[PDB]
Order: sequence, then C-alpha cells, then structure tokens
Amino acid sequence: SVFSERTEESSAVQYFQFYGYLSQQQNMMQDYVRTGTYQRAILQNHTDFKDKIVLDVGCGSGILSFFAAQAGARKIYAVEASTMAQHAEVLVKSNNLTDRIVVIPGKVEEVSLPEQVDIIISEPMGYMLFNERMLESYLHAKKYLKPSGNMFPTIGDVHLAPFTDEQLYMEQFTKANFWYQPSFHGVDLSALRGAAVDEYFRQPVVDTFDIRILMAKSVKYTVNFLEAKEGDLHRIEIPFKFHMLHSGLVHGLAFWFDVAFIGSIMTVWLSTAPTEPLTHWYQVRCLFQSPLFAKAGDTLSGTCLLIANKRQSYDISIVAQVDQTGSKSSNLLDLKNPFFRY
Amino acid sequence: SVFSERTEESSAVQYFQFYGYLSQQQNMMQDYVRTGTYQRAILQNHTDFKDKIVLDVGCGSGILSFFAAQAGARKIYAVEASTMAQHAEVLVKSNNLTDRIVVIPGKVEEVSLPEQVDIIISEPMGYMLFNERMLESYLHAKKYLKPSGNMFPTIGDVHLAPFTDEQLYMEQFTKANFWYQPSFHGVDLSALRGAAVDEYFRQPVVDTFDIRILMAKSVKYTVNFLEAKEGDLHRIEIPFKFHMLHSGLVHGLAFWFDVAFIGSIMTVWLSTAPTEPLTHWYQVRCLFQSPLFAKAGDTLSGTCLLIANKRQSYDISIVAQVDQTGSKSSNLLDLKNPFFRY
Ligand SMILES: Nc1ncnc2c1ncn2[C@@H]1O[C@H](CN(CCCNc2ccccn2)CC[C@H](N)C(=O)O)[C@@H](O)[C@H]1O
Ligand SMILES: Nc1ncnc2c1ncn2[C@@H]1O[C@H](CN(CCCNc2ccccn2)CC[C@H](N)C(=O)O)[C@@H](O)[C@H]1O
Repeated sequence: SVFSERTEESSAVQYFQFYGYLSQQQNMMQDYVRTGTYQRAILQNHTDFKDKIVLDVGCGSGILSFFAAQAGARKIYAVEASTMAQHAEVLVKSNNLTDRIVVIPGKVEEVSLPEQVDIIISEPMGYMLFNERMLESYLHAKKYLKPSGNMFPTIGDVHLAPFTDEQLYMEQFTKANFWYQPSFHGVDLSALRGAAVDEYFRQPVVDTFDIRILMAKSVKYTVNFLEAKEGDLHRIEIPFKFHMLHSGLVHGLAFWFDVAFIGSIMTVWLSTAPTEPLTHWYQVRCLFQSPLFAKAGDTLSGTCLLIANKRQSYDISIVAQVDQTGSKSSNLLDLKNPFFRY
Repeated sequence: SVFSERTEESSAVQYFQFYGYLSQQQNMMQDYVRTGTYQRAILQNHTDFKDKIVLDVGCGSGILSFFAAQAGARKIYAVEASTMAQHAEVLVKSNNLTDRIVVIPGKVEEVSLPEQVDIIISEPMGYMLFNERMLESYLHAKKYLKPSGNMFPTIGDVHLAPFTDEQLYMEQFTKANFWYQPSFHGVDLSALRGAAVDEYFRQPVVDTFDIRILMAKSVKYTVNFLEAKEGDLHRIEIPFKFHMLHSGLVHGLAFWFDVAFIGSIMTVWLSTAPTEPLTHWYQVRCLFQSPLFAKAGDTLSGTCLLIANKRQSYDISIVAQVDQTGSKSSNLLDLKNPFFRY
C-alpha cells in the first residue's frame, strides 16, 4: 500500500505500538483545549453532521466519532491501525452506539469502506503540523470523499518567525561543548566536537516561550486540505522575508500552527500559537548553529524546505540571510528526534 | 547469526539507532560511578592488561579501550554494532592509537577476530542487569577467549528485596481512574478502567527510593561470567525466601545489581544498590497486583522467573506468598517497556 511504500517497517511498528497504549490516549484527552475545541467545532456545526456519513481517520479512543454521533451523524466509519481499535470498540458498545459507529481496524490506505462519505474528520497534526506524516493519510482518505464533501479540519496555517533566546542557545551549545575536552579520564574527545554540535543542533526544540522573544511578525503558509494531494506533502517549500522589528541576534526560527474547521454555521479555529493557551503541540524552535545579527528595519530572507523521509518525519533545511549585510546561515534539522524541553 | 535468530529485526533497528547518538554516550560518560569504577578496575589491575590482547565488546565511544591502552595493552579489538563505531575510529586516530586499537564495526556474533584474546572487557549491564540481553553477547564473545583468560566484569549479582510504598501503589489506581468517568465530554469511559489498570501494572518502575522502604535483606542471584553459557540467560529462575525485618504491607519487589572486576591485584566492585550513590541504572521496582501483609519474622517466599523474548528483553513473572498465613500474590511485567518515574 501507499503507507508501506513510504514507511520503513521498524518506524511503523514503533509508531503504532506507541499509540496502542491507554496512558498515551489519557495524556492526549487531557489536552482540554484540543478536545474542547474539536467538540465545539463539530457540535456547533451540527448541520454538517446531521444524518450524514462520516469517516474518522485514525480514531484512536474514538472520541471524535462520539462527537460526530452527538451532532446527529447517521453513520460513522472509524478507521484505526493500532490496537487502540479494540478499546474503541469497547467504548462504542458501552455507550450504546453500535448502530452509529463502525470501527474498522487497519490503515486508511489499506482498508475497504462500503460507501463514500459526506465528511472526513481527523486529528492528523504532529509537531510543526507535519511531523508523523499523518496529513498524507488524511489526504489519501479523500478517495472516499463524495464530490463537495467537507474536511475537518479544513485548512492549516503554519506560522514562522525569527526569535532571540540566548539562554536556549547557550544551553544547547554548552551541552555540545562537553566534547571539547582534551583529557576526559585521560582521553582527548575534541575531534568529535563538531559531530556533537551537529547532533545537538539538528534537534528541534519543543516547548513554549514568551512572544517577547520574536523579532518580526510571523510569515504564514497555508495548506488547504480540501485541495491538496498527498504528493504535495513530500516536499514543502516555504519562502520567507521578515522585516525586523528589533535589533539583536537571531538564534533561529519559531514554528506554530493553526487549523480551521470551516463549517456551514461558523468557522472554529484551533491554535497552537504562543499568544494562545498552551496545547500538547507546544511550539517548535529550530536553532541556528551560528546566530545572525540584524538591525531593526533589516530584512531576513530565505527558505525553509521540508523533505519527507521514510521514518514518518521530515528533514528540515533552513537557509536564511540578512540582506543588508550578506550574513548567511544554513541549517539541517531532524524533526524525528526533537528535544522536549518542557 | 546467533544475534539475528534471538532478535526481531525491528527491535534491533531501534536499539542500535538509540546507541548511535553522541548524547547518549555523553550521558553515560557523565555517570562518574560507572566511568571512574571501570577506569579504576582496569588501571589498578595493570598486570592483567600489560602487553596483553584485549577484546572490548560493544565499545561504544571507545572509552574502555582507552583505559586498556592506559594500562599497557599490546592490542585491543573494539567491536561495535551501531554508527558509534565511526566516531570510535575518529577517537582512535586523534589519540594516536591506530597501531594498538582496532575498531571493528558490526555485531560480535557476526564479525571475525584475527586472534584469541587474554581478557574481555565490556559494559553489558542493562536495567535489572539483564535488560537489553547484552550479557548474552558478552558470553558469546568467550569463543575468542584463551584458556584461563579473564572477563571484566567477572561476576554479576542481582539483588531482590521486598518493599512497601503505599503512594506508588495508589498512583496506579489514581492514574487509571481517569477512565472512571460517566461523561467525559458526553462519553462514558468507564469500561476501560480495568484495562488501564492492567496496563500500568505490567510496567516495572525505574527510579530510586529511600532504603527505609525495604522490608528484608536482599536475596542474591549470581551469574559467574567466566563459567556461564549464553543459554543460561534464556530462562532465569530466582527463588527467594525473605525473612521479614519489619511488619507491614508488601507492595512488590525491588531490584538492583552489583558487578565485580576480579583482577590479579584486587577486586573492584561497581554497585547500583540504593545504599550507594545513584547511577544511570537507578533501581527497578515491580509491583504485586495485591499487597501482602507480613509480620516481622515471617517468611515471604516465591519465584521471580525471567523469560527472554525477541524484543531484547524479558517477560517477568513474580509469584510470592506469606508462608505463615497463606496469602498469595503474583504479577506479570514486560521489562522492555519500563515506566521512568525519576
Ligand atoms: N494510516 C493510519 N491509518 C489509521 N490510523 C492511523 C494512521 N496513522 C495514524 N493513525 C492513528 O491515528 C491516531 C492518531 N491520533 C492523533 C495523534 C496526534 N498527535 C500529536 C498531538 C499532540 C502533540 C503531538 N502529536 C488520533 C487522535 C484521535 N482522534 C483520538 O482522539 O485519539 C493514532 O491512534 C494513530 O495510530
Ligand atoms: N551484539 C553487539 N555487537 C556489537 N556491539 C553491541 C552489541 N550489543 C550492544 N552493542 C553495543 O554495546 C554498547 C553498549 N554500551 C553500554 C550501554 C548500556 N548502558 C545502560 C545504562 C543504563 C541503562 C541502560 N543501559 C557500551 C558502553 C561502552 N563501554 C562505552 O564506553 O561507551 C552500544 O554502543 C551498543 O550498540
């Protein structure tokens, strides 16, 4: 299938094993912004579910299918590839909804559905939106979507902005400088310093931060899920031109995302911005190995390039430049191995 | 080879991926009990290394080979299966030891050595000693050992003791009681509470504790690495009869280990006991499903049976009983998926 065609088997095993655990499900359900926002988007747009056929892609514990049933769906097919599917079936029986919610075990790329659906619901967003590469499964599920069917979420906005954070930079730099040691128990480690710094600087930093560290207004990059094809997510190129509002050192770029549920009654937004209550997606910063100095009024321009890999993640290229001085920075980051600083 | 026949390939991929990172190596090197004890055991037994042939099994960064070089080894073969081997080679060159230390990439079960060795060194201990199943690679490397050759470490002692920890025991039900809710956003979750409880009790708990919670002297189970076969580790049966030193409720068993480097000059001990400074092995606790009351002077008897699996770990089966009252408890735990509580 398309899933095994883009996924190393060891990565898939670890991934689905991880999501089979009830403790993980408990952790995600306790993100109240996330669960309450999903419920609000589905229930306040009840007309998009009343007597309709719905597909829930990666239903996990099944919570979104319960929301869809509460809003009046006639039938919901809930597709889930991990052993969580078994737990989801247990809940469907204990809540007396077997006439409404049909759990289908398997990958959405591999299963067979009996009919086309009026609406697709899912929670396919990983860190930085794109990590885990579940957006591609979500878009693949459009083969089951009737013409003029809807998607929940409907669109995704990624935000990027340059930041300054000397304490974060020094934390990572001093960790790497352990390898500057010429006599660690009598041994010279310093030939590996460059390797160690590379290793540490490829790790995107998952945590939250004050918005005072941002040095420019965010640039926005939009994926419309009603219109994107899976192959659009293999290579994601985000050009950027920042107009610097503060002078100082740019230590890297900060990423967050909002998704929008564009319903017939209202549009509901779920935001992981640092100006909004905290979610289990936090925010993500990519550090430059060498920061760039900039003056207020300067322009920081460049490209953020995401290349999908077979470990369900992305290789990140950030190339950036201060136009007024020609100072340049090039960075390669490994989204699969984040540093959870929370 | 022997390694691929006892190991699912998906597990081996994750294992070697994990040890490929410089940050893990750094974390291990910063454990001063571990590094300083290995150095001291090798250097203080210099006549066991002077002009000798040494094999280093799972050399990682190379640090123990450098210790063997400090002590005067004529030739050191350093075998390493992860990408860490490439960093090890860089260190061998930058420390001017290319004529004495030969890095061999690959699994010790698969590579070829050019000659027999006088002494084997390694750090094959995982949590509870046996986790990761690296001791079997250690023992397998005795195919390369000369008659009357030595092993460093030479012996391993696993210790078991019963403990009381009412807060730890209760934490499991408090976590699982998140599911005991009839209307989580409209959904009755209660039918999964039992499953959640079962899930939390299969997890051994990796952390430290005050020694006041131990209710008896430890029972010791010894593996003599000079005389053990690989097959001795496939099924590890540890009988116990504890003589209770304190009265109270027994919540489970606590595990730690010591190893001994028995050299010609002296024996050096590396201990992970809770009475000793803390190491990155911490300690391990396995809960009983039901606590057992015991009075001081009673005997708590039973068996801890460790069964090797293909995930490089062990299924742990614990049966215990208070002899004077007939009260019985068991548990079954999966050592590959511990809960890091520290
Ligand atoms: N090809 C596929 N076919 C079928 N099923 C798939 C496929 N791929 C993945 N799955 C499942 O989709 C579930 C993913 N979860 C979302 C995880 C969100 N990730 C985050 C969140 C915050 C921070 C970081 N990461 C769904 C949530 C669900 N609505 C619920 O409420 O539980 C997991 O069960 C996965 O196994
Ligand atoms: N069949 C095999 N063939 C070849 N190589 C193998 C095989 N199997 C494993 N390896 C390597 O052995 C290394 C293991 N490390 C020890 C790490 C375990 N320590 C802990 C501590 C706490 C909790 C868990 N674990 C050696 C450290 C070395 N002395 C140094 O100085 O770094 C890793 O590089 C492994 O890839």
